[PDB]
Amino acid sequence: GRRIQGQRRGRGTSTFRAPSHRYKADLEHRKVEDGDVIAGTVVDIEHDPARSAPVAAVEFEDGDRRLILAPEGVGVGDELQVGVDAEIAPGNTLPLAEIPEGVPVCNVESSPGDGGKFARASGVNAQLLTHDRNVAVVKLPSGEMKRLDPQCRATIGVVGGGGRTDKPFVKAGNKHHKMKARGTKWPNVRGVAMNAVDHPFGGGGRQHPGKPKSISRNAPPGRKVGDIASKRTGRGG
RNA sequence: UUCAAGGGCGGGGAGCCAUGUGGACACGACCCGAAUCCGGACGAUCUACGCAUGGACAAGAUGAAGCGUGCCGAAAGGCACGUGGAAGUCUGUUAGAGUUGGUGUCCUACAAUACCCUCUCGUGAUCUAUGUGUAGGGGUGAAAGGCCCAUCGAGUCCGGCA
RNA sequence: UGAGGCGCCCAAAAUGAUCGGGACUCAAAUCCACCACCGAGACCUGUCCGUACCACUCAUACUGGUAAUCGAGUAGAUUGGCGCUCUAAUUGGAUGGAAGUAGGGGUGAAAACUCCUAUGGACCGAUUAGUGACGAAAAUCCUGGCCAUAGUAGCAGCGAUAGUCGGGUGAGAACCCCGACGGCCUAAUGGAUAAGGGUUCCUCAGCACUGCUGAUCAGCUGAGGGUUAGCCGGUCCUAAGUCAUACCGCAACUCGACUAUGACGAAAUGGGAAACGGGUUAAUAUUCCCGUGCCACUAUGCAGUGAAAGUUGACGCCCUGGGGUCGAUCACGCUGGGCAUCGCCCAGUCGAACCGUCCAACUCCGUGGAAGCCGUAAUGGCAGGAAGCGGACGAACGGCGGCAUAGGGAAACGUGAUUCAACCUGGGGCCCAUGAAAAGACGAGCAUAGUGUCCGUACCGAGAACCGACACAGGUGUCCAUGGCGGCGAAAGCCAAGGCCUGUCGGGAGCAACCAACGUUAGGGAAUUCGGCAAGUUAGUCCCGUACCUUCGGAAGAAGGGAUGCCUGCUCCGGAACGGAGCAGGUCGCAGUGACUCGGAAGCUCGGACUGUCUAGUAACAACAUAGGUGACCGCAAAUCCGCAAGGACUCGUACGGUCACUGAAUCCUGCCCAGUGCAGGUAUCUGAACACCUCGUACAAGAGGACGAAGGACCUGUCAACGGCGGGGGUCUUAAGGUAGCGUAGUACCUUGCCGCAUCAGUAGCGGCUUGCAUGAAUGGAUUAACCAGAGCUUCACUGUCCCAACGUUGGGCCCGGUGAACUGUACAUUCCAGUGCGGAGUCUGGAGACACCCAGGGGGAAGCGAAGACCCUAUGGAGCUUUACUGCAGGCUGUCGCUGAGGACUCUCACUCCGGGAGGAGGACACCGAUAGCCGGGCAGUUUGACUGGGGCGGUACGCGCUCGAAAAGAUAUCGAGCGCGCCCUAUGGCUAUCUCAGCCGGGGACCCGGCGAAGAGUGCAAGAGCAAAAGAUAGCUUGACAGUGUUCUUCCCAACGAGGAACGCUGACGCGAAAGCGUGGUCUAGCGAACCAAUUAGCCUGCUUGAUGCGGGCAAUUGAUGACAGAAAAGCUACCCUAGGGAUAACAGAGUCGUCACUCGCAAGAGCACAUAUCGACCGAGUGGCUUGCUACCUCGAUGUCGGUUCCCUCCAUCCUGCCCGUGCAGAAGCGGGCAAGGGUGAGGUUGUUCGCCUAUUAAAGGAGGUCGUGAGCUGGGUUUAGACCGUCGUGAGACAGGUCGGCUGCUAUCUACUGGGUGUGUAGGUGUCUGACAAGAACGACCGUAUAGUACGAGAGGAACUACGGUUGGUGGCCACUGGUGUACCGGUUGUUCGAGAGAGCACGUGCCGGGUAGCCA
RNA sequence: ACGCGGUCGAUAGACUCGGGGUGUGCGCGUCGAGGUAACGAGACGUUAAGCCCACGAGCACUAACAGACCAA
Ligand SMILES: CSC[S@](=O)C[C@H](CO)NC(=O)/C=C/c1c(C)[nH]c(=O)[nH]c1=O
Ligand SMILES: *C(=O)[C@H](Cc1ccccc1)NC(=O)CCCCCN
Ligand SMILES: [Cl-]
Ligand SMILES: [Cl-]
Ligand SMILES: [Cl-]
Ligand SMILES: [Cl-]
Ligand SMILES: [K+]
Ligand SMILES: [Mg+2]
Ligand SMILES: [Mg+2]
Ligand SMILES: [Mg+2]
Ligand SMILES: [Mg+2]
Ligand SMILES: [Mg+2]
Ligand SMILES: [Mg+2]
Ligand SMILES: [Mg+2]
Ligand SMILES: [Mg+2]
Ligand SMILES: [Mg+2]
Ligand SMILES: [Mg+2]
Ligand SMILES: [Mg+2]
Ligand SMILES: [Mg+2]
Ligand SMILES: [Mg+2]
Ligand SMILES: [Mg+2]
Ligand SMILES: [Mg+2]
Ligand SMILES: [Mg+2]
Ligand SMILES: [Mg+2]
Ligand SMILES: [Mg+2]
Ligand SMILES: [Mg+2]
Ligand SMILES: [Mg+2]
Ligand SMILES: [Mg+2]
Ligand SMILES: [Mg+2]
Ligand SMILES: [Mg+2]
Ligand SMILES: [Mg+2]
Ligand SMILES: [Mg+2]
Ligand SMILES: [Mg+2]
Ligand SMILES: [Mg+2]
Ligand SMILES: [Mg+2]
Ligand SMILES: [Mg+2]
Ligand SMILES: [Mg+2]
Ligand SMILES: [Mg+2]
Ligand SMILES: [Mg+2]
Ligand SMILES: [Mg+2]
Ligand SMILES: [Mg+2]
Ligand SMILES: [Mg+2]
Ligand SMILES: [Mg+2]
Ligand SMILES: [Mg+2]
Ligand SMILES: [Mg+2]
Ligand SMILES: [Mg+2]
Ligand SMILES: [Mg+2]
Ligand SMILES: [Mg+2]
Ligand SMILES: [Mg+2]
Ligand SMILES: [Mg+2]
Ligand SMILES: [Mg+2]
Ligand SMILES: [Mg+2]
Ligand SMILES: [Mg+2]
Ligand SMILES: [Mg+2]
Ligand SMILES: [Mg+2]
Ligand SMILES: [Mg+2]
Ligand SMILES: [Mg+2]
Ligand SMILES: [Mg+2]
Ligand SMILES: [Mg+2]
Ligand SMILES: [Mg+2]
Ligand SMILES: [Mg+2]
Ligand SMILES: [Mg+2]
Ligand SMILES: [Mg+2]
Ligand SMILES: [Mg+2]
Ligand SMILES: [Mg+2]
Ligand SMILES: [Mg+2]
Ligand SMILES: [Mg+2]
Ligand SMILES: [Mg+2]
Ligand SMILES: [Mg+2]
Ligand SMILES: [Mg+2]
Ligand SMILES: [Mg+2]
Ligand SMILES: [Mg+2]
Ligand SMILES: [Mg+2]
Ligand SMILES: [Mg+2]
Ligand SMILES: [Mg+2]
Ligand SMILES: [Mg+2]
Ligand code: NA
Ligand code: NA
Ligand code: NA
Ligand code: NA
Ligand code: NA
Ligand code: NA
Ligand code: NA
Ligand code: NA
Ligand code: NA
Ligand code: NA
Ligand code: NA
Ligand code: NA
Ligand code: NA
Ligand code: NA
Ligand code: NA
Ligand code: NA
Ligand code: NA
Ligand code: NA
Ligand code: NA
Ligand code: NA
Ligand code: NA
Ligand code: NA
Ligand code: NA
Ligand code: NA
Ligand code: NA
Ligand code: NA
Repeated sequence: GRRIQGQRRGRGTSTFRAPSHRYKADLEHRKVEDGDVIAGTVVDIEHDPARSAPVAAVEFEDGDRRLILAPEGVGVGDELQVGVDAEIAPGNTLPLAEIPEGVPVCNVESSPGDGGKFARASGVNAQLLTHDRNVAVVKLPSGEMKRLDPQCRATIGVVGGGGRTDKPFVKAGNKHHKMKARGTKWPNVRGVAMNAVDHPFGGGGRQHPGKPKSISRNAPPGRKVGDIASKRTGRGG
């Protein structure tokens, strides 16, 4: 047959690419020689086309002007600080070690200095639970308990824009406009509505999948469709 | 070969070469005849989808939130009138897009998809120009096996190839 | 009373009867005899030829002879010869005329040779030996040429119907030019342009080409000429993105991703330093000229030290205020024009860039001091300081002044106003959407001077300059959206400016038939049809009023009712409008949204929630999408995906993420099942590869085995919003469960038109209820649902030419004429018709009939008409796309091992290596990555296979290898999906031999046993069937292993007649068994019980392996065992409705043909009943037939195609008669019937469900008969069904996909050559004329039928009831004609009136070929 | 193709009658709700008016002229 849609994706053609050229900034923690002295002033609050969430423009003492992954509650004028000795208030960034356990955090680094990887979407947050001289245990929004180097920097507070998911799109048109701001092919045609040549679920006098939908982890691309390595399906039990 | 016996093959000198010709086998193999398969190339001037930069949508209808005033109320708020002007909202041959019926006209056509009447959409998932990207078991596809220059259940060109 | 001969009855078929025809009757029939004739290529006979043979001969050269016993022939074998090219030898011809060609003479059986005449004007042969791109009627053959077609189709159809009269030029004028008159185009048919074209632009000269006719014209032909820029574009900048170099990959590159650098990337339409006005040319123009202005750079000079921070460039969608120019309009004045019953109507009234100046809005400052005020269209503002007041900053393509005793105008060369595009400047709202960048400019003065190069510039920009082969009705972007009336309007209609008469052939006929578009049709009003398809109705605006249902939004313009003009005078809102809303009075018409513009309405049911998407070119839908619901994977060095690699998408992203799937808004819900399959987790034990390790083996090695054991599997568990499942039986079984809520004859229900009800005269429809559901059912989602819909079905009102039933009219064709001028098609012949025959579907054969030739128009019956090597079906050891637990492999994922790889069955470390960090350093770490390999998964991908037979193929079956009886025709051989039935073993004895013996069955004496008798064979002999066997081939007993090794002969397998394995018969050699011995034993009494090569294992001996010896391990001679049952041996599944090719009528579907079991009808016999009575009537059994309508069979005809069902329309026919006429019987009183006979003249109708044929149903009726014509009729129509591609449901399948199951949607080509007929002409024949006739023959249905009255309340009859002959009146159907009457038309005509234009008036044009409305003559019509 | 007439003529046209179709012309006069006036839809009269006719009659005014040909 023909390569299935999931395979066209990888080639990275226009249709599957994100409108990068239309994006604003790659949100990452600033680099500080040391000392922490680094502080700056919120100059404005903008909309981030890549995350459908607000972002804060900040002017730093040493002249640097960069957009920042804004937590909820940051306003123009506020003074943010980044470093080991940063005060402990929302919007400030400092290593997990210097952060008091029990405090909600966002934009957490996977490894010290990577600029933040975890908890960055609308209204989410990580939860610093345990400290140590060797391991900082954080609970990520997925519920998992992650062990991190206490040297990993983070931002205090939860990400701005919480509750975005609460309102339904209501109409195809709204999805449309959102989708146009992401690296995604939309709308979605069901495999079972295709021809046998286009998808392992395609074909038939009526619409139904050919075999069972749970596919092995070892299935090859072109065949790995449906419920991938499902440990279970349905809702019962 | 065989204890033995019995069988198999061969044996009392005709071949070799040349020329014509009959026939066999491989090769295009008397000649034409078809749907393939494979290789390397050429195409997104059509069209599909995405991107960049521009452009387009008479007029009318309905009257969401919000806000105002007045009345009622302890309050909560409620009621009336106005204001406001929302909507993949309505009417609409505005422009523009689409293509339901007539199974009309045409059917050596005006035309290798046309004409007329009728009909759908017409502020949006809208229409459109130009630029630009994706290439052949690959694209592209709101999925019809649709579309990729009158060519698609695997484009076109030449070659493999007689 | 028996028999015979001939005939008669029995006896019905579709265009015109038949014996070939005529026709025949003491025969021209039939039978018995007879006589004479005709009649083949046979037979006889003369001559000749060929072939074979004989004699003679070198000869196959002659000559002679023989053939009663020689003379046909497709495929094929054999043999002699003719012609062509060029070579060679030998030898000839030709300018006193070669070859070739045309016509003609002679020879040869013939291929072919030769001559003569003419033409031609330079080459040409013969013999012999060679040579070969050597011979054509054919291939839907190739190329070229040519005829018919035919002076035919087209040059008409499009909402753009366009011309006419004069004149000019010219050889020539319908279409070239001038004038007038008349028209066409208004977002275009006007003006400016992008792309694209490329000289098409202008001038002159032309007409051979092109131009749908002509041409003096031209986008044509030829020759000249034409495009002028500091301030318009390009150029410069950067966008999506592209390239180049470097780096790295790759076997390699012209290949490839990333990262650097550089460059490229916008001419209408991104950003951007600067130009305006006038004039000028045949053709350019913000470019030239005149005038005026401006920008940038540089130089000089004065000023200035400022100078880079900032601003700008620079930005989305929706609503809106303010400023404001042009335009348009209004008022008044001036200038010019038009009109002439008034006094109106039209045009103009001008004047730039630029320089200077003014400034609303926004923002801000001071003052002020609001506790309720300020303000808006709206939101809003304020003690954090409202209003007011004063001030800073600050806009237009705008005002104002200059520019300008510039320019322009014949002149005047105005002033105000409203509404205000452009342009300027604000306020508000929206986002799960956030709406470029860079160059540049500003910031940052002024004088003077110099410089400002390079490229583009013509023209078209489209119903003739672009793309579409064309001067193509198609396609093709931007700006002018402000010209007038109109009105909501960028709408219609009408009209300016501007353009055009080139959507480029004309002339003629009241102009017929027929066709395209269209108008109007009385009465009826969907009766039409699959269906209201098509058409029609309704319509604008205001007032009143508005149901069920509902997601409260909607439904809704529901429905329904009323109003609507003009004129006079007014009121209200507002600053006002040349804006809007009303009032009073007057008044005209059939009609006041008067044209135009402009909804028909209501209800029930099905589907999908909605807007949206789709099969460019037969499917717009219920299909796709969607929000919403749900499950799955993943913590980012991720999940998923692309790449060979280097690398990459997702990702400027981070679980409120994004990937992979299912369902498909809302509402109420979503039961049971984990056995199979899938996925996932676990796992004592079992299984599980390679490396390393251990054992054996080998001086090593191959090799065999062990130990250990990863993923995986077994096993266990979880999981169904995972594939999917939810039955039979009883008051459990398969296989886990055993169908819950709902829904239900469904778009799912076979039976089926289910039953009941609604509705209708009548309802296979529709809706409601019931419902056992062939075969409903829960995210394979169930139910239900407001709103929405070019989605499917149904009902009502309204409407109407859909119909009854057609008519008249309008326009363009058609017809005739001038000009232009194709194509399809053509084996030949052809004036046919009826029958027959023939490969069974004939213009051509056979017999008859008819037929004088040619031509014009027509509608298409036939040429199984033209078009297309059938797309259905089968066949081919064809193709492709698709599927899967088909075969075989290949990617990819998981896992063990080795290398990178290091230190001290679990562990630490650091140094490689990887990742994070700018670095320091941090994390990880001998793992991971990468290279190599092993095991598991692995339709993600590739190549293939998936057999044959067959009353087509499939399904079923195996007649696919074997044995027997019969078929099989008394030798042998012999077919079918022929009839009966068997074999794929079993046996150590059930083999072999010898001895002894005789069996079944019956009888008699003491079903065991014993005795006697009869007893040729019926017993027994392993197993089919047939055969054999009695001192045995059987039984009993004993002994034995011949069921032995080796090797043959022969038969069979395979008749004849080649072919292997296998089998058998009969020998020999050797060794044995038993017997006294002869002898028997080559397995079972005979015919079934079987298997190649390659490879392996096995048996005994021997041969052999590369210079040589030893060892190991190989190679071989002979043979046994292991299987190919498709059995003379491949290793092997399906779908295609997306399909494709080669073919086949070798083979199916419709139709034809044959048959006639079936079907229809009849006859013979007549049991029987019919109160008695076979035969008034009904009529079994059985028997004999006829038809060719049904159904089946067959496979003859057609697969280089004979278009399907039904319907429709139009024609002919049959009779087995439904009605009508004439009759017979009756269980015939009458009336009404029942049955039968003759009879085909005429009639046999309208409707409701259904695509139906058929059939059911209703009301009428004299009756509402059946059948044939290719199941008549698609070069006639329709297209509802069947039967393509889309989609759904149920069932089946793992799946692709399947299902005379259902369902929605789904195309109808062609110009008539011949023939046929309907009508019209021209000629010839009879043989100059006028007029009038005749009548061989031909056609008719020209008439069919019914009702009523008198007869008559009569005959008959108890009565009830109730005729007839005859005479009358009328109706219906059909037929022919006609228009006084009624009616239709009547784009003749006359009137009314709306909009607009001509100034009003008068009088007119347009509004589609009448604007609309009202009336309507003639004619034509019903 | 057919039929009729052709000056010894009524065949076609013009004109005038007759017979028909519409429905009362232009202009002028009077009235007219009103309005200072300007103006004024419309009513009545003149007016069975005006306009029109594919038919008939009268009527030689116009045109059926001129003339060609075939023919035993
Ligand atoms: C020869 S072309 C005419 S078609 O063959 C006509 C005939 C009957 O007249 N129709 C059929 O044979 C139809 C058969 C069908 C079959 C076998 N199966 C189906 O599913 N549908 C059918 O129509
Ligand atoms: C069945 O009768 C087939 C159906 C079909 C076949 C192919 C494509 C679509 C439908 N019909 C035919 O075979 C008709 C054949 C016409 C032959 C005419 N000469
Ligand atoms: Cl989303
Ligand atoms: Cl010869
Ligand atoms: Cl330009
Ligand atoms: Cl405002
Ligand atoms: K056929
Ligand atoms: Mg980033
Ligand atoms: Mg919304
Ligand atoms: Mg996208
Ligand atoms: Mg979908
Ligand atoms: Mg599909
Ligand atoms: Mg597949
Ligand atoms: Mg479904
Ligand atoms: Mg499904
Ligand atoms: Mg393009
Ligand atoms: Mg309002
Ligand atoms: Mg809309
Ligand atoms: Mg609309
Ligand atoms: Mg399909
Ligand atoms: Mg012969
Ligand atoms: Mg010689
Ligand atoms: Mg031949
Ligand atoms: Mg013809
Ligand atoms: Mg048109
Ligand atoms: Mg016209
Ligand atoms: Mg010219
Ligand atoms: Mg000229
Ligand atoms: Mg550039
Ligand atoms: Mg530009
Ligand atoms: Mg010009
Ligand atoms: Mg120009
Ligand atoms: Mg043209
Ligand atoms: Mg009518
Ligand atoms: Mg009907
Ligand atoms: Mg009917
Ligand atoms: Mg219709
Ligand atoms: Mg007022
Ligand atoms: Mg239904
Ligand atoms: Mg829909
Ligand atoms: Mg289509
Ligand atoms: Mg549609
Ligand atoms: Mg369509
Ligand atoms: Mg759907
Ligand atoms: Mg979803
Ligand atoms: Mg029902
Ligand atoms: Mg369920
Ligand atoms: Mg064929
Ligand atoms: Mg097929
Ligand atoms: Mg294949
Ligand atoms: Mg890195
Ligand atoms: Mg495959
Ligand atoms: Mg192959
Ligand atoms: Mg077969
Ligand atoms: Mg025999
Ligand atoms: Mg024997
Ligand atoms: Mg083998
Ligand atoms: Mg063995
Ligand atoms: Mg065989
Ligand atoms: Mg055999
Ligand atoms: Mg084919
Ligand atoms: Mg046949
Ligand atoms: Mg035919
Ligand atoms: Mg009879
Ligand atoms: Mg008859
Ligand atoms: Mg038929
Ligand atoms: Mg018929
Ligand atoms: Mg026909
Ligand atoms: Mg047809
Ligand atoms: Mg035709
Ligand atoms: Mg159909
Ligand atoms: Mg249908
Ligand atoms: Mg079928
Ligand atoms: Mg259908
Ligand atoms: Mg003669
Ligand atoms: Mg008109
Ligand atoms: Na499927
Ligand atoms: Na192939
Ligand atoms: Na393109
Ligand atoms: Na409101
Ligand atoms: Na259309
Ligand atoms: Na391809
Ligand atoms: Na080739
Ligand atoms: Na022969
Ligand atoms: Na012309
Ligand atoms: Na819409
Ligand atoms: Na299960
Ligand atoms: Na399971
Ligand atoms: Na089910
Ligand atoms: Na729609
Ligand atoms: Na009509
Ligand atoms: Na015909
Ligand atoms: Na295919
Ligand atoms: Na096979
Ligand atoms: Na043998
Ligand atoms: Na018969
Ligand atoms: Na044929
Ligand atoms: Na038919
Ligand atoms: Na009759
Ligand atoms: Na037929
Ligand atoms: Na038909
Ligand atoms: Na047709």
